[PDB]
Amino acid sequence: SYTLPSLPYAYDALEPHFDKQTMEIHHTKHHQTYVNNANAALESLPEFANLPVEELITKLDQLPADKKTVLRNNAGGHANHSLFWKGLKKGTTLQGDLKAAIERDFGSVDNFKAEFEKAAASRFGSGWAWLVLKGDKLAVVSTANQDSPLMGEAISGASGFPIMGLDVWEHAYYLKFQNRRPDYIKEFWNVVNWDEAAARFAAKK
Amino acid sequence: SYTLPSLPYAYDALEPHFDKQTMEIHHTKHHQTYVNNANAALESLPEFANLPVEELITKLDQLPADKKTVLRNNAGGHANHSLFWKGLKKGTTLQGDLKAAIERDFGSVDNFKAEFEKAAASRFGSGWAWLVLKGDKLAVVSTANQDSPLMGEAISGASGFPIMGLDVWEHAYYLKFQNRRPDYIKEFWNVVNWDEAAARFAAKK
Ligand SMILES: [Mn+2]
Ligand SMILES: [Mn+2]
Ligand SMILES: [O-]
Ligand SMILES: [O-]
Repeated sequence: SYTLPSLPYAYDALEPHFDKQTMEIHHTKHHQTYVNNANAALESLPEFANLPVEELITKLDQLPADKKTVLRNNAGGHANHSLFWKGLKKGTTLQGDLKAAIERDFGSVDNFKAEFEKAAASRFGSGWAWLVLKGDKLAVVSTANQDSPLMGEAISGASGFPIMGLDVWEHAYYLKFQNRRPDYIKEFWNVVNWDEAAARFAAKK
Repeated sequence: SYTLPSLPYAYDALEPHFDKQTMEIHHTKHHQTYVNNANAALESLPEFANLPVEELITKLDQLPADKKTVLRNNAGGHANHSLFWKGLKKGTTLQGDLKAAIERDFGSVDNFKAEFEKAAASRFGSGWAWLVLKGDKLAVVSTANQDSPLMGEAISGASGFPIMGLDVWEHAYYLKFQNRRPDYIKEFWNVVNWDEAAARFAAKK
């Protein structure tokens, strides 16, 4: 069974960018539900229940047909949110190899930001925007609902190893921003953990 | 061009079931945006622009490829929300031919409510739950994002003439209910306009 990971900071630690109320509800209610639902479907599947969630989502085709959608949605939700909490932190700065790779692949940091913002704003309905690594090149992509690029192109419509991501479901920003998703996206640049992003970039897997 | 319709009641008219704050934002911001985006896309297409939105959404395949998705999302959003405001009202009661048809097709009203609630709760991500008339039988179906059953099965995954619907995008309930979608769904029974639903049932088109 999966368990809900504890946050690596307090609930008010991303203030004044991301609000304290949302952080608590997003973690304790939304993420908790995905963990609960994934665990429930997994009770009947002992062969898969032992796996790490990031590994389980790359093997959705191996699952039984009646379990596939529920695990794609819930284990996808667990994997995405787990990555999300680790990818947030105040006071980091984009530097080094990651910064150089971004400038190499996007022209400049500003071009990268514009491309990321455009992907994040254009995802209609629920979803996520991602900065992924693929073919030794960085790229910006987006997925629907709780799909991840780790699931592969056939399922998610995208692929590659996620370096960093932004949750664009309405629950992530509604309490503070309401319909103003672009304000939320602009505010995200203040809280992206560049240290963690650099760490994932260095690791590659 | 499309005009944002004015509400048939005040913003606090659905209190204490649906909150005033949400009614105002949902109408003036969300619906306004769908109207704006649809109008921007229809500017070059006078052939399609003279049509009513409900008619336009049944002819998505006849549009140019670069215009199809934007119109599916935005004219779909305009059509769904327009139907939504008219389908809400306090103090109505389910009766007559519609009540008889519901009992005929579902067994009882209670069975219908359970099936509707189940469809509305199970729609993962953004979407709508609907009570449609498929020829002569009533049925409960759901669609993703701003898709409508008027678009047909090939596009939406559902079909039939919409009698009544419930918006299950997070913006429709987050300010009051947060993650508690089932509370919002239960609260919906107090504000469903049965008179309007009966009128649509009588008309059939
Ligand atoms: Mn989320
Ligand atoms: Mn809506
Ligand atoms: O999410
Ligand atoms: O909506």
